[PDB]
Amino acid sequence: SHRYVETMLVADQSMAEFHGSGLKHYLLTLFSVAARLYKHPSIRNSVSLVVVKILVIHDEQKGPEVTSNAALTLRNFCNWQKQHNPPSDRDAEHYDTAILFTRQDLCGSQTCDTLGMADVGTVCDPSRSCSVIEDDGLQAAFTTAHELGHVFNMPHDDAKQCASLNSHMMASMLDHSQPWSPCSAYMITSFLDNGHGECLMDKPQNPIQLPGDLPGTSYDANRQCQFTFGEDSKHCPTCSTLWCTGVLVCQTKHFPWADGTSCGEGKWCINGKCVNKLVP
Ligand SMILES: [Mg+2]
Ligand SMILES: [Mg+2]
Ligand code: NA
Ligand code: NA
Ligand code: NI
Ligand code: NI
Ligand code: NI
Ligand code: NI
Ligand code: NI
Ligand code: NI
Ligand code: NI
Ligand code: NI
Ligand code: NI
Ligand SMILES: [Zn+2]
Repeated sequence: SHRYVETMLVADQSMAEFHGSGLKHYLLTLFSVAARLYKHPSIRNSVSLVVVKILVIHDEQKGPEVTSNAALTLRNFCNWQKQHNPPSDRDAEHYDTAILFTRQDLCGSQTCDTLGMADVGTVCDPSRSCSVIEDDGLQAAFTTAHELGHVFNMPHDDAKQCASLNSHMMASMLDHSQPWSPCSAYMITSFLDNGHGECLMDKPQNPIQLPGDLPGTSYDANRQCQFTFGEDSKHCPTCSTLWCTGVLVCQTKHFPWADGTSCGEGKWCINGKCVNKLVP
């Protein structure tokens, strides 16, 4: 049976300032990558992520308090989002989950290595079905999908309950041939089969159309570098690691160039490798 995750995306003031008129397309681009991941057969389930609503916070007073404390930021967002959800899933703009995006560096008690936060197994509880994501560039799509995995009751793959079953999406800190681990396939199947994904059964009405082009088609290497290292950053000056400018000084978060990023005439990056656009 087909599951549909009806989603509201929310961008805080920091994102509105940074992205300007490009914001909505950026969020939708991020989300399109996540949706493709949930369509991978390795998840052993049918799950379509769809957007039913986007809110942009131009005035900080109209949003939740966003802070460097990720758990508090999550709690704040989760309370705030409740007023924006119609009670009935018959309403076209009713959503099963809500994601907040911010430029703010999120932190745990430990460090600020944290890039997102969510609660486990909450997807059909309107009061708790929430994720918060630090936008450090297009790699935020992978953070988005990781946190939604938690929302679907998937643990980290290094956990003890994954030992017999199990690199992958739920790794404690990516294999595009098999993005989801056996444990993740198991844990989401169980969650759904135990009846807890019941809000996900209904089709969306007039969903907000996701971009079908690869993310690198919209955003070149220089743009990718800007998203991660600020607007003064550019591509350093292939495909496997995106190096950006910061004596010539260059830096990297160690992620591949986005899929569809041009790496020459007639060629683009697919899975960290420069290849001909016209496949043989
Ligand atoms: Mg509203
Ligand atoms: Mg890929
Ligand atoms: Na952080
Ligand atoms: Na950081
Ligand atoms: Ni704006
Ligand atoms: Ni667009
Ligand atoms: Ni404040
Ligand atoms: Ni594996
Ligand atoms: Ni629904
Ligand atoms: Ni500027
Ligand atoms: Ni500048
Ligand atoms: Ni270049
Ligand atoms: Ni490093
Ligand atoms: Zn995690």
